Amino acid sequence: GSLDGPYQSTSFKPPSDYWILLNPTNQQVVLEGTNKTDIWVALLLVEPNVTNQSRQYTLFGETKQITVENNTNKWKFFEMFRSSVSAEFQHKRTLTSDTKLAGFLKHYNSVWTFHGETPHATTDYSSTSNLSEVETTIHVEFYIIPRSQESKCVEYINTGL
Ligand SMILES: CC(=O)N[C@H]1[C@H](O[C@H]2[C@@H](O)[C@@H](CO)O[C@@H](O[C@H]3[C@H](O)[C@@H](O)[C@H](O)O[C@@H]3CO)[C@@H]2O)O[C@H](CO)[C@@H](O)[C@@H]1O[C@@H]1O[C@H](CO)[C@H](O)[C@H](O)[C@H]1O[C@@H]1O[C@@H](C)[C@@H](O)[C@@H](O)[C@@H]1O
Repeated sequence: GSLDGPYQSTSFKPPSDYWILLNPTNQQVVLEGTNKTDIWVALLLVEPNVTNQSRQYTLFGETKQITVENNTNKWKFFEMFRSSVSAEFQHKRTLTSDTKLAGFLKHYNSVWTFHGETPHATTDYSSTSNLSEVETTIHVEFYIIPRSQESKCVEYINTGL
């Protein structure tokens, strides 16, 4: 079949009903997304077998010190989240993965991401009253997949390109 992409790293407002399939190599911050009203979401990537490692990540213009741990042989995407500009970032969800792929979707009233552990990763959401204004800074090569082909995106997440 066909897959729309790759697109190079960039900043833009993805249309609703299209998955962004993220394809990092060694980037530390993979994606930043915000509408500046009730959604701030960032995905951090941590390699296998890391214990208590203090690292630096810049999120939405704010350079942060975050200590990370990954005691598995798989990679981990950490989903960092907050609902207002002056709040602390909290670790909201995790995706444990041997494919190194993650996703981002705007649909209906929510932003969707993947969580869990491959090859059985699943989707979950954060709701918003201002979906249309969510802009994503994507730090990696990426692909676009229509929501009508979400099952293909799930396959990629779980077993790879
Ligand atoms: C059950 C389902 O369809 N889940 C999919 C989810 O659907 C959202 C939409 O239906 C949306 C309306 O367009 O409503 C969302 O629910 C709202 C509530 O109505 C609202 O009150 C509350 O405040 O906010 C929630 C969240 O917005 C539905 O959740 O869309 C997801 C994003 O595309 C999609 O991932 C999810 O798909 C299901 O995922 C689970 C595992 O997470 C399983 O794989 C299911 O098999 C899968 O559903 C299947 O694919 C979807 C795309 C659709 O074709 C289904 O018919 C199909 O069974």
